[PDB]
Amino acid sequence: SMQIIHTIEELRQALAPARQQGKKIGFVPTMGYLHKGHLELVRRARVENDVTLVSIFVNPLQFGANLERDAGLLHDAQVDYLFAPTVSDMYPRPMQTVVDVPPLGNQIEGEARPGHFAGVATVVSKLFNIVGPDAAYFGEKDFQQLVIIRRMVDDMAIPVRIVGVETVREDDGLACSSRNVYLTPEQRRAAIIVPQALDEADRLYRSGMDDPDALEAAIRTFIGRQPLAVPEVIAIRDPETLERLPALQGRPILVALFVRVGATRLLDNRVIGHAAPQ
Amino acid sequence: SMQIIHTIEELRQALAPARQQGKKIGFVPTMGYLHKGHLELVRRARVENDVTLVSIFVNPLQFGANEDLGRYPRDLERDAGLLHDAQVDYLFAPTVSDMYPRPMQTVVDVPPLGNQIEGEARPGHFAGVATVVSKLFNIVGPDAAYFGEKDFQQLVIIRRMVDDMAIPVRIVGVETVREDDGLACSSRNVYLTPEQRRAAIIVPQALDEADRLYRSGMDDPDALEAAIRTFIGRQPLAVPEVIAIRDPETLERLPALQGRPILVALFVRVGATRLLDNRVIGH
Amino acid sequence: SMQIIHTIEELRQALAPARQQGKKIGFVPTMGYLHKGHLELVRRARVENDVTLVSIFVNPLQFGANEDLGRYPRDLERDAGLLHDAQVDYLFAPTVSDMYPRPMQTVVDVPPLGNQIEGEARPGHFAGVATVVSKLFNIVGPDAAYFGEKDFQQLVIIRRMVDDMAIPVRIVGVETVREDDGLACSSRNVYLTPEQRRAAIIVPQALDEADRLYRSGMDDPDALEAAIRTFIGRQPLAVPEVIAIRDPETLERLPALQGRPILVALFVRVGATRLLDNRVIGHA
Amino acid sequence: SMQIIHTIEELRQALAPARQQGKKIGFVPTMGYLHKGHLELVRRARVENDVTLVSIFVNPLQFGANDLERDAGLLHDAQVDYLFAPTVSDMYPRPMQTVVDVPPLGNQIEGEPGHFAGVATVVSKLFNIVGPDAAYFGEKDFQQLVIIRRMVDDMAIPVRIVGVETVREDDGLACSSRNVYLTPEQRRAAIIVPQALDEADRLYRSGMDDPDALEAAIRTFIGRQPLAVPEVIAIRDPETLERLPALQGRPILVALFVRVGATRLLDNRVIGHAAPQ
Ligand SMILES: Nc1ncnc2c1ncn2[C@@H]1O[C@H](COP(=O)(O)OP(=O)(O)OP(=O)(O)O)[C@@H](O)[C@H]1O
Ligand SMILES: Nc1ncnc2c1ncn2[C@@H]1O[C@H](COP(=O)(O)OP(=O)(O)OP(=O)(O)O)[C@@H](O)[C@H]1O
Ligand SMILES: Nc1ncnc2c1ncn2[C@@H]1O[C@H](COP(=O)(O)OP(=O)(O)OP(=O)(O)O)[C@@H](O)[C@H]1O
Repeated sequence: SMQIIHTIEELRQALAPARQQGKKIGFVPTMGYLHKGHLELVRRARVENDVTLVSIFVNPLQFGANLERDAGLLHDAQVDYLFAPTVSDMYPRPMQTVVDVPPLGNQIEGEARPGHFAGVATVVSKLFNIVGPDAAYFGEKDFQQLVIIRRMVDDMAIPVRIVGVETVREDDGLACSSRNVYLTPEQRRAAIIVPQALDEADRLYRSGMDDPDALEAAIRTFIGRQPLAVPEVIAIRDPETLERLPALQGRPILVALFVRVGATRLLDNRVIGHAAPQ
Repeated sequence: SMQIIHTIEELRQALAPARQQGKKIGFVPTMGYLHKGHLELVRRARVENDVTLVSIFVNPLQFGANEDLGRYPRDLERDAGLLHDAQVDYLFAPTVSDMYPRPMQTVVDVPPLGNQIEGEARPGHFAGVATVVSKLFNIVGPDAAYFGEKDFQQLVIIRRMVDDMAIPVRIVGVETVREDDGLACSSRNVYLTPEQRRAAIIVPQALDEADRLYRSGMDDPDALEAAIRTFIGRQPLAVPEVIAIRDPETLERLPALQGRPILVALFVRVGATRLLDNRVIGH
Repeated sequence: SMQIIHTIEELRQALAPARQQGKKIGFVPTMGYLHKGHLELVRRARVENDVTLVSIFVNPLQFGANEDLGRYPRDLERDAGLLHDAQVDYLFAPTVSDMYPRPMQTVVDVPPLGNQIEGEARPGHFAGVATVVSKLFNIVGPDAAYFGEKDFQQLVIIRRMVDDMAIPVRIVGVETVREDDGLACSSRNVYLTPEQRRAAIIVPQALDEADRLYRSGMDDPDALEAAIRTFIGRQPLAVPEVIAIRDPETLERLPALQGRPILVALFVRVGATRLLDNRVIGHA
Repeated sequence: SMQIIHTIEELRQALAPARQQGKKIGFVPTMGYLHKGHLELVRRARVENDVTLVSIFVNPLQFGANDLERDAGLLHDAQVDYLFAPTVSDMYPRPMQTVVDVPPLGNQIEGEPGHFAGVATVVSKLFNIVGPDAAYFGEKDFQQLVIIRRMVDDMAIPVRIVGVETVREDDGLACSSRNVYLTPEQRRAAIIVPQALDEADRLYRSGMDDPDALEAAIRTFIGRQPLAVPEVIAIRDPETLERLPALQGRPILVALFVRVGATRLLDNRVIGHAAPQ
């Protein structure tokens, strides 16, 4: 049976026998509201580790200053431990410590801002300290986050392997997300334009397109065919630095889409192309 | 039980004790989706060494910008089941992130051997191969590594690389393992429809043709080539991008054939699949 | 024989048997040029742990653009010799390339503690410290780590960082070790010329005086600061960069002194040497 | 006393029991003409390792296609365990067809194409031959070091690469086998080299923010000395060796190539250091 723990000290004691046995611990951090993508993270973790731990915590540090279902899904997925702390279990007094990766975090949505991704980097560093995992699994769906965590892990010599899992998609191609539920039936069928826009970006790249503005314009007009879909951001960037590119061909590129359908923000991304020998 | 390992650090730690105790490590690098031919490399490795390690990594460096990297077949679960049964000690199965945490700026290449034959059709290809293989050898530190003769240019290039760079590994070439009806086993064969799979028998027969032609006393590189390019023309589906007659050692073109081994190398596309096959003929 | 190691991967491989045997690992992080204070941290570590690891690394991140990184004292042969005598099991002595093989893009900071006091005179200094200390704890994975109370603010920050980030290390503060005339032991003391070294006794003397004034009942923080300033100014070779009278836990300014403990923190420049010393005076 | 070995198979036999015992092997590759500099490289290797091995080899792959006594002497005094002194035929029995290069790094400063392929290839071969735990190089040759570090990372070569601070003469001038060629007048003029780096240091400390301004200030400073002609003043990112958009708030490489009469003198300094983000 999956054990549910709430406190840091209870988690540490719960894992002490796995540590004594030299068991590999796989960790999937989440904010709950679990869907099939989360379950594929769990499935990867279980393939590669002896023990699998999922956290559910809605972290206030990644928002501004202002469950039985989930457990059931994790129970059926054969998870060994669910860590579900309250805010007070995680933060009994306010955090004064901040971890950030400013040069990556200030890209894309991170524009020119405070630590847009400080909350994420901080809470993930803390969760790694609590869990002591061997490997941690994240969706490629949240690409910027993943690049940031990798960098943080390398810089800080955190002894955890970071595994990026390919985006899991509903059967019409729409990226799995808990926000998909909000879409009206009409909006849901319009939403298919997002994954189709990525296929179009791939087609254009394979045909030789080399100017990032031309790719952005193509994608914008493509999505625009569906008037219920308004592209808020179409980011074409280096997948390593997340910076703008002077050209596209001969190198891999990240195409990140931020698209509003009705009131709902839909996100998707794909890395297109790959590196040649020097 | 076979241990599946995903990182360079973990793999070296796993192998460190055996290496200290002088145990022989045999290594079979692959791009996965394993077939009878891979399993023969693994058997050779198993009988010849104390410790057997197989790598499964679809190496992006050896795929061109418009080739089949996106659709290259992958099934690690299946691959792993086959390797457990084969009594493999270690499966190294890294993600791209584990093999190439940063974009590679270093390249290993053997331009004389690599720019011709398949490398005319696929520029950069063998630099990708030579690079990943040098890195794999550095990671694993094997005593012996096992490559199939079906990828004959590859094998010659790796032998030369290993020699030139004084890499302390014994390189072992293993005879092309063939399906029931003579076709060279290859993961990419799964792109072929039944019709194409029937049409692909051209390629092994074409090598049997140049076999007896050489045995008949033929002696002109180009007369051997044209006899091949028309013997394969008999099957319409085949769109040869390379028919090559070469010195099996230097891969350079010849003046005459008789009384010297020649290599016949066929890069023949049928449908969406670029089928490769080779034979060394004579002595 | 003490093992001397230079790379992260090498250190983790050297400590793996220890973890396999359930040994407790004591950790003392330093910037080298070791003094008696360092050696007391080591002695304290060895009492409580099976294996003791010292790091020596002059961390560029905790030096500002125009500080003394280039001249900070270094003598690894002398340090190694002292640690061998001290029965240390591991010395981790990386170069900058071994600690930072590529430029860091990550930072750890505790801004509400780190921007006060010494942090007012050295902007960013404590982000440098938090960052390297977090990395070293990841690299070493110790059961306990030992820090001098002489760097009082640093200790407060490291304890807070450890609690905040749930880092599973016990943090031990070690009482300040002093030279015979009361000067806090510090590797930078080697900068002091004879005349500066003689003048430097004004720092511990000023803390004595702070204590004296507090015992007499002085209750006004501004008055205490002003008295300490005048007392130090009697030594023309000493220039106070910070005289801070603070809450010892929050490091914030106080309204009154009596009936609670106060931190008196002095950062005082004598020539090219900025001396630091601290004392917690009174009680709750 | 120091063994001298010439062939690959001999070198491997020599090291095999040391390697079996987990002894740490420190390796110092050279082309001979040894000075105080090389001896520091060797001192470091000996402090950090149980067995020290120095190679002397004038690699043709570095050069265009068209005294072992004094050296081995100093190495015997320095207590080196092994000298590896192959002939061109011992290293390259047949001609090399394999090439290792790090083109993005190799195509900067001195490389503008293939310029550092010779060095990468020989260092890779040497590492394969010796199988060392650590290898020591002078920071004098910065570009080389940065390239070798990248190659080792990219190729997963299990060797620690250690950069050693440039050994310097009485007056600051960088130790070099090229120094012997200066006339005494030229040698007194040559101090302008490290003085130009000090001045580089000074201008950066004073807040100079533009790399062309710095280059022109350094050009002019070296002009003060007519026996000294500056061929190249490279102000670059020490990681990528590329030109910089600005100087302040980031470390900078200042690499000088200066002509003093006939002889080429090189020196460099990384100025500044990384602050927290
Ligand atoms: N029909 C076959 N018979 C024998 N060996 C084969 C056959 N097909 C492939 N092989 C060998 O199995 C090994 C793995 O081949 P695969 O196509 O999986 O990629 P790979 O080239 O081996 O990996 P890399 O190119 O990165 O070394 C190769 O050495 C290949 O020559
Ligand atoms: N006089 C002293 N008595 C007791 N401990 C001291 C004394 N002087 C320094 N220390 C302690 O020795 C340890 C090492 O100090 P050092 O000056 O070498 O830099 P550090 O602060 O230790 O290293 P880092 O800042 O990277 O943590 C510190 O914890 C410091 O507080
Ligand atoms: N003044 C110096 N201080 C420290 N090291 C130096 C100095 N001058 C040269 N060196 C170093 O000595 C080492 C070998 O020098 P040498 O020029 O003899 O061979 P090399 O060209 O480095 O060998 P290879 O390029 O084949 O590796 C190099 O790492 C070089 O940077």
